[PDB]
Amino acid sequence: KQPIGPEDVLGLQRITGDYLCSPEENIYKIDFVRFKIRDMDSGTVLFEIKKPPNAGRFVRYQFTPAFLRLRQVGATVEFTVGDKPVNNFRMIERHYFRNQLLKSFDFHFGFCIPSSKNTCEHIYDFPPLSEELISEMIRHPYETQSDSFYFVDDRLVMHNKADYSYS
Repeated sequence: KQPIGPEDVLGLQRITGDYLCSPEENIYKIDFVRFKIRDMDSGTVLFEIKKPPNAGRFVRYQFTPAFLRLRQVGATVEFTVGDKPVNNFRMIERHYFRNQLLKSFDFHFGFCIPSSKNTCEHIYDFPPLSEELISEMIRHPYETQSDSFYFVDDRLVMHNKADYSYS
């Protein structure tokens, strides 16, 4: 599998047909152990989970119709890192509905402490979706999908996938 940089995903217009890297390429031993999202306009915790072939790289989310009308959500993530220093840790997450790009989020993690648990907060500013897109997304669960690409020093080290229901 050929090497991937940010420029190779920042212009994608469809969900990838397969994972762009193998689990072994995560040489920094980055392991996400907690994920929580809060609606910034209500303080409501929309979702939270703590860690217990896709090898845990695919996740299915069950959200509500109201999620599609949110303005901003804050995601709190906790992850451990191995002994190798991690510099320029970045995540590019792209969402699509039936192969139509909805929004791409580009986040740079703060300084990552080696050999320990780290915490980061990402602010997601949601795109204002058209009424027809919202109706269709509610009507067709799991046809909304995302690719989350993780890079360390401009090299792809992790690739996760997900699909969503707003029913």
